[PDB]
Parts: sequence; C-alpha cells; structure tokens
Amino acid sequence: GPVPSRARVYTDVNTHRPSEYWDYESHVVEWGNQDDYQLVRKLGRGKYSEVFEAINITNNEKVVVKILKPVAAAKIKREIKILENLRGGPNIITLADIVKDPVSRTPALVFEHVNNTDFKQLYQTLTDYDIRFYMYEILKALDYCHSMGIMHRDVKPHNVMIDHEHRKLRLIDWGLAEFYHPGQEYNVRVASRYFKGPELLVDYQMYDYSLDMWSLGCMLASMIFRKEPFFHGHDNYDQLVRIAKVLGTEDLYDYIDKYNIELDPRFNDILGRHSRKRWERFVHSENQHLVSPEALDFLDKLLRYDHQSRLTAREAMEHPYFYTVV
Ligand SMILES: COc1cc(CC(=O)O)ccc1O
Repeated sequence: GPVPSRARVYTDVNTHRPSEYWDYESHVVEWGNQDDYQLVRKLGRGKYSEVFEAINITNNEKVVVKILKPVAAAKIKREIKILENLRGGPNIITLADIVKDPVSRTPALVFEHVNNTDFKQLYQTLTDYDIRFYMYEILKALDYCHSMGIMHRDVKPHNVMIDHEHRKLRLIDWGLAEFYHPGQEYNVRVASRYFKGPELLVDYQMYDYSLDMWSLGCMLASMIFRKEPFFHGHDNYDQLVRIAKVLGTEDLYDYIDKYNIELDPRFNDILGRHSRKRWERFVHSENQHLVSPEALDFLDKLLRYDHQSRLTAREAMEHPYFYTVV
C-alpha cells in the first residue's frame, strides 16, 4: 500500500490545541439578526451557495452574504469554525456575522465587502512588480492559515478578491478548507481542475498544506507566462498528462515510486514518455517583461510533483523574487 507522509512544517499544531479549536462538529453557532441585512443583487451561484451584495442597515456599509444550499451540515460548521479561527489574520476574509436566512432556512454567512472584481479579472494585466507584490500578499494569508493548522484546498484566481485601487487582497471561500491532522487521509475531490496538485490527480490521500503551494504555482505560471490556465486539462486524467508534458514523466514515476502509489491503469494509453521542459520554452515576446531568472527559479520550486519538496509558504516569502517588493 501507499507510504505515509506528513507535513514538514506545522505538523502538530492541532494535536496540542484543545478540541474546541478543531472539533468543528461540537461548535455552537452564535446567531445574529437577519433583519440587519438587506440583499441588493445576486453576484453568483456555485455548487454549495448563492452569493449576494448586501447592505448592513445598522452602519450603511456594504457586505457580502453567502447563503448556503441545504446540501450538508458538516461542511457548514467546518467553514464557520475555520473562518472564526482565522478571523483578523493577514489578508483573510473577515466573517462579520452568521444569520438564518428566512427563505432558504439555511445559514447565511456575512462577510466584509472587498470589490466586485476577482483576481481573474486583473491577473492577466498586471505589471511584473504587481505580480510580485500580490503574490507576497497571498503568501501572507497562506502562511497564516497553515500556521493555524488549516489548509485552504481551493486556491485559484476566483478565490482571491482584489481592490487594485487600494492595493488590498483577501483570500475568500473557505468552504473546502480543512484542519490538518498528521496521518489523516483526506478526500482528493478538492480544488478546481486546473489547480489540482499531482497528489490529488494520482489519488494520494495523505496530503497537507503543500497542496496550496502547487495551486499558487499554477497561478504564478499563468501570470508570468500569460497563459490561462497554465495546465489546460480536458478532465482530471488529461490534467495529469498536461502537467507531465511540462515536468516530464520520469519525475512523475519517481514520485509515485517514492510513495508506492500505483497509477490508475487508464494512464497506460494516454501518459506516454515526456522529457522535463526548460521554463524558457514558455517565454515569448509578449510575456518576457514578466519573466526573470528569479521568477523562474521560484516557479520551479513550487511546481514539483513531490509535495514534500515544494517550498513552504514561509520559505517562499524568503525567495529572491520578492527582494524588489517594498
Ligand atoms: C465577492 O466578494 C466576496 C465573496 C466571498 C465569498 C466566500 O468567502 O465564500 C466573501 C467575501 C467577499 O467580499
């Protein structure tokens, strides 16, 4: 069977804490007043919620209301506990209230408002300096949540809200987040296709905070190379082949051999044999001003098959790529 794995940082952060911190099932939700909020417009609808722009009538301030779909109780308590645990942390969205929606009869989470723009609206037009600046801001959020024993598991441009005018960033949508417990096997059906780490794609369940670092590398590659998405898979299987056409198949086999993982046999007819490509293959006249030797070295240290070999969030903050950032 598979070889076990453990995070190389923040391994035992939950083990030493009282059960109150991480046992979300036992958490008692403190309800606010639903009449304090007036819904203004629907922003979007996903698999588990409907999101609205609203106004807090007690202070005339703009807020965002996420009304959860009646799909599951466990997911709701987990998200609430995580948001309350991380509240006030650097670049973490602030949960302002939790009210019972009168129509859906489900919880409605009330958040601070950032801007009607997600990072996906801006990330393909930033300057070199702004890519470094905002990447450093995302790292502050990731090191904080990892230091608090939490993995986000859905890092992607849509989950980074940016107020470009005020140079402010928030990491949102903690609905897939989980507490890291060493030796725990987790569900691999997390993160969006293009940002899924190889551990999810090869069905390795004992993953950790390092999954968020792969997703962050995918965002960086997309920004510096002006290729969205960087790894453009047609489904979860082709997603791994797209990665192997860049990182090569030999390092993929070394990864699965290290953890004694057996690839799904469906890969026998689609994976092939691919050499590792040099990062310079992705540089062209249109993205060259975003590429530097420091950006390429940093990217190379995030996009590694072996989750234990990737930079941690704190090591990433130490990288030369960020030396120019004030
Ligand atoms: C679209 O803006 C926001 C979206 C969300 C949604 C979430 O955290 O799941 C929270 C706060 C926001 O400001």
